[PDB]
This record gives sequence, structure tokens and C-alpha cells, in this order.
Amino acid sequence: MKKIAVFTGTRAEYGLLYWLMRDIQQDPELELQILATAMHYSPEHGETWKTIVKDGFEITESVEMLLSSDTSSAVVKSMGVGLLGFADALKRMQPDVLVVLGDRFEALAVTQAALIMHVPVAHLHGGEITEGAYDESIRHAITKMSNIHFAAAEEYKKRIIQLGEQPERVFNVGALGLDHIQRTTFKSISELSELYDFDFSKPYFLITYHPETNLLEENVAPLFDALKQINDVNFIFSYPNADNGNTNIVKAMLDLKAQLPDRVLLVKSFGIQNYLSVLKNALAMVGNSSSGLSEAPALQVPTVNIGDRQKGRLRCESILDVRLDENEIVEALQKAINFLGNTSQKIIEVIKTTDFKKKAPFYDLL
Amino acid sequence: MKKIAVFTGTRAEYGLLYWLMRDIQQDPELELQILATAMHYSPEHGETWKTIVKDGFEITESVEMLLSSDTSSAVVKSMGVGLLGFADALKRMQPDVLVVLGDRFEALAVTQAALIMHVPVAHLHGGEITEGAYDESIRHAITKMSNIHFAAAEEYKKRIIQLGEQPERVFNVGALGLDHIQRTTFKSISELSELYDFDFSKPYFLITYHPETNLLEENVAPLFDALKQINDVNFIFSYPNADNGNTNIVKAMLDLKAQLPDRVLLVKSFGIQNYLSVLKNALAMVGNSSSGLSEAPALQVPTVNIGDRQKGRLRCESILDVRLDENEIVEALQKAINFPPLGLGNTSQKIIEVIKTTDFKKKAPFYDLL
Ligand SMILES: [Li+]
Ligand SMILES: [Li+]
Repeated sequence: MKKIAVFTGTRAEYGLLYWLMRDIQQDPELELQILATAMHYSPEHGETWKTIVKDGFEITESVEMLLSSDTSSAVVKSMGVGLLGFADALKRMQPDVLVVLGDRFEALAVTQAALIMHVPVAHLHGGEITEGAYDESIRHAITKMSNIHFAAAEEYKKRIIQLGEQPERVFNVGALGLDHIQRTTFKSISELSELYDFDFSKPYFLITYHPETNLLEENVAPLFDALKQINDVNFIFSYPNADNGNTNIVKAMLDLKAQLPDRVLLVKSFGIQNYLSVLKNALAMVGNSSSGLSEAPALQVPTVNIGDRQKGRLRCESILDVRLDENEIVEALQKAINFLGNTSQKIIEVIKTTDFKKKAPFYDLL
Repeated sequence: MKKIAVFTGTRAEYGLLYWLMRDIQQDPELELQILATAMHYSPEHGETWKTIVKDGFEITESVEMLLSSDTSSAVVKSMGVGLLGFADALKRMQPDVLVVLGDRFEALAVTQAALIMHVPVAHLHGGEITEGAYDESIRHAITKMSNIHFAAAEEYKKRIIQLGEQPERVFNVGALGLDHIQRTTFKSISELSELYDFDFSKPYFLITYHPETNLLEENVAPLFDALKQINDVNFIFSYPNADNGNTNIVKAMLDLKAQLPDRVLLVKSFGIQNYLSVLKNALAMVGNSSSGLSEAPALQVPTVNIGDRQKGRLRCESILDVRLDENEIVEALQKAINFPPLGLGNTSQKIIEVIKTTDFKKKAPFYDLL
């Protein structure tokens, strides 16, 4: 029986992975393993490992790794703690494949761990471009260390091939997180209001702003000063991720809460069912998260995308791109006030029927 | 003033980097820093960090990291110890540039540390192909996390560009290690004969067969049988480096020395200047060393490469590959006795020229081929 290990280091990536994990678990010919780490064990990010367990999954191996110091040197140390724990976790699990989604620093660490230990990596969401984050270069490094590739669009598949991956190892299966659109039940406004003790019947923005890590001196005051200028709208926040630079954003969020206690809801981390439900009923998805470029258009919610963290990803008409600039942000906010489904199944099929035990040779473009 | 930090994890890669380090040290507008780690602190290799200091360099930061173990799990642990140490080393050094060569796992670790910490990485020898366990993948991951790229040949530069690096960040400068050919004062036959008590004036082969770790059950019978048949030739060589199966070569050579004591010379470690001097006057370089695919061509000395340890390296006129097959080898030896792409050895100065005149503080945008 094939042991498919799924890596997860953040609530949001766990949300994207959910239906693959559920289907592997339900499949009698496959044994799900889970390696959970990074933000799932940090109290500052909600201790979201508890959500994995409550959803009915068994965490095969957990590795706590994040240092609390908010610095780039501490991020590198965290990656080192991660490698030290992954060494023993992968030794014990002995997975037949490790599924790795995305582009975060903990994903880079587990991928090179798996490579060194000859565990084949299946990589989801390669081939994409996010110029303003060091996730950009991480993503392509993870591609180069992975044996098989599940891309979300033909453009992205083509880039993975340009990177020198064999065409027969690259699969355009779509965006796995978008299977939630068909398979997950959404909560109503009344249910959200009871759950968060907050009136979701009043218009609101959903805001997620993460550190833009290639930006030298990030000052997020233009965003919060912009929000303070909008009247008769509530502000619902999720917390920034664990990249260096995030405590500055948390401070700004707490300050806004203190100034507007009845108009601000700070949620360390929504379950992705609740998250998608809150997103669906928002005036707009504000900030610089990838959900603004995927889930928000898919739910027909406008996106106010700020800065360069998402720069290079495919665009569409509902995306308002603006600089980290108070006047540009205010005006985009006002604009928003005034105006297929079987990816999991496809991935499992490929994994069941494809030999990707050995990294294929480099693919030169003739 | 600009702080150029050079990373080194092995004696061999230090030797390749040597003349770039000398030139940075000599240059009054460049401050050399050195981050030494990994195999330089291993007792089985004789603590080669001391060679760096004796060669006249100052080690700015040292990071012990390698675990005493042969497991792949312990390699991953070693890499984690490396990252923990590199975090504080880079924090203290405040390099304007980190120079990183090749594809070892400690080089992957320091490159991602520098990426996260916004230290621009200059990568040497990207775009090359050599199938080991995973050495190829690592090399390309390092490329993707580096800001500027110093390739040894045009085909390698073209592959780096295919990997999505901007053409204006990729430079064919040749192989830095070949600066040793251009800058060495070679020992003469007489000086070599006196130093090693052996007559170099008579024809000889310099072989270098390293323990080909991939070819397990390593039977070098067609290797040495292929040399006892060649008449009127002496056999000179150093020791094969420490891999999984060097004692099968330590004795396969010692076999031939007790058999032909005044026809075979076994050598300590030459050191680069004496090595190139011995190489320069050899009939041909045989074996599977990387020397065979760069240093011997640069000295107009024919090469007979054995096995596939050097597979993927660019071939040219001077080179003739053979199987580990007794007959195919001898045919190469016998009238190999009849007889530019990696540059001539000015690579260090080309690199420094580019570094002084190019802005590479940020990673350039991904380059889509049209
Ligand atoms: Li299953
Ligand atoms: Li200097």
C-alpha cells in the first residue's frame, strides 16, 4: 500500500490541501501520512494543528520549528530547526511520496530534506510568479528538487517545463483549493455572526496583509490610514504569516482595533470553511494574499491587491492592483463599495499511475 | 569599499576558488571575507581549514556542521546545523556579496540563508549537468536562489538562462580553477626528479581514478590490467580521495608498486603546483578525475576518461572516453602516445570586473523565453 505523506506548515495551505488529504484518507489503497510543522504549532498564529485533528486527521509527525524573534536571521534558524526535526520525522515515516504545496521557507526545508533522503516530492503550485517575496525564488528551487509537478494553469505548466522538468512529469490539474467551491458547504451570515460575536450583516472588507519580504523598509501605515478613512464599513482581519516583518503588521492591526473596537474583528485564523464563508460575503478581499488572486475571483468577490507580493500571477478584471499608498488604497476601496472541481481526483490518479521514483533528467528546450 | 564573502566547504572547492580569493585580498577596494565550513572541519580530511590560514587567508567565520555518520538523515541534520550557524555568521559579516561555487548541500544551505537575509549570491558553475544522487537538482536550486551567475562555458550559460535567469545576470567567464594553469610557475623535470626521487625524464602516465561511488561492486580489474600490457612507461599518481571504496584502490595501486617498484611512483598529495607540473609532462591523463576534463586539456595533455564519473562535462578534441573495459582502455593508452571553451585562466579578473560594475542587489525578474 502506497504511503502518501502530506506536508503542511500553515492553516491556509492546510485548507488548500484539505480535499486531497480527505480523499487519500478515504481511499482504501492509499495510506495518508501528515507531517505538520511551522505555523500550526505557534500560539501567535492560532495553534492551528488543533484544526487538523478536529477535522478527523491523524498528525503522523509534528515538528515545532519557529523561533519567536521577528528577524530574517531567526527565519533561517527556524529552517535549521525544521531540517533537524524533518531528518528524524522522514526517517520514521518512510513515505513513498511527499506532497508539498507552494513556496514558503518551511516548504523549502522539507523539500531538500526529502531530496537528500531520496523521498520523491510531488510539488503543487509551481510555475507561478510572485516577484515581491523571496517565496518567488523558493518556489523555483522547490520545483528543481521535486520529481513530479501539479500546476494550476497551462502558463504555469509551461514555466515548469522551461525550468527543465520533463514534460511527462508536469500536469496542469488546476488549483486544488478551488475544489472547496463544489465540495464544501458555506456558512450563512447568521451562523458567522453567532460564531464570531460580530454582525456580518453589515458591509465589511476582509483584509489579509503579509510582509512583502523583498521590500526593504516596509511601512504598512498607508493601508491602515486608508481603512480609517472609510465610513460605515467593518474591517475583518486574518493574521499575517510567520515571515520576518509580521509583528509590525500585528501591531498596526491591534492599534486599529483599539481605535475602532466595534468595527474591527481580528481572527488569528479562520477554519477554511469559515474563511471561505467570510470571504464570500465580503465587499472585497483587501491586502496581498494569494486568496485575492484565486478564491476571491472564484467567489466573484472584488480584490484590492496591494504592492508586489502577488506580482506576476495571472490577472482578471475583478483584480484592482494598487501601490502601498494611502490615496490609491482609499480610492480602490471606494470602487469596491460603489460597484473544474475535481483537482484532488486528478492528482490521485496521476500519483497512482505514474512512476516518479527517480528525478528525471534535465529537459533542454530544443 | 565592498565586502566580498567567499564560501568554502571543501578543500577541492577552496582550490578552485583560490585565485579569486587572492585577487580580492590583493584589491584595495575589495574586502575579502571567508566563511569556511563543512569538510574543512572534518578530521578524516585533516582539518583543511588550516590550509586556508597557512595560505595566508583569514577565516572570518567558521561553522562546524557535519555529523559523524554515513546516513542521509544525518546529512539533513548537518544541513540544519549549517543553517543555524550561517544565520549568525551572515548576521555578523555584513557581506555585500556572497560567492558560492558548485552544488554541495552546504552550498544550498548557505544560499537560502543569504536569500532570506538579503545577501546577494554570486554562483559559480551553474547550468552544468552531472548525474549524482541529487547533485544536479541541488545545483539548479542554487541557481534559482542566486542573483548573478558566473558560468564556465556558453552551453552552461544558455542553460542558466533557460532556468529563467536574465541574460544580463549570466556571464560566461570560464572555469576559475584554470587560473592555476595561467598563474603557476611549473617545476621542471629536474626539480620534480629531485623532490620525489624518481626520474620524470622518462615517459609516464598520471592516472587519477577516484572511487566511483555509483559503480558499486567496483571491479577495477580491466583498469590495471590495461596498464601492465603497455611497455616502456612509468605510472605516477596521488591517492584517490575519501569515498565509499578507496581502500579497494589503495591496494590496487600498492599491488602495482610492490610488483614494479622502480616503474611506479605513489604520491602523498602533490599540492596544486607540483600536481600541474607532473600533469604537464605526462603522456596522458587517465582515470576519472575532473582534472581530466579541464586541467589536462588546458595543458595540451591527452585524456582518457574511464567510467562515467565525469559524464555530462563538456567534451572536446583532447578527450577520449572509454568504458571500464580492458581492451578499450589499452587502445587509448597506446597511441595517445602519438599526440579554449573553459577559458585560458583569466577567470578571476573577469568575475571581479563584473562584480564591480554590475548592480545585482535584487533578484531580477523571471526570464520567460519567447
Ligand atoms: Li487512502
Ligand atoms: Li582586497
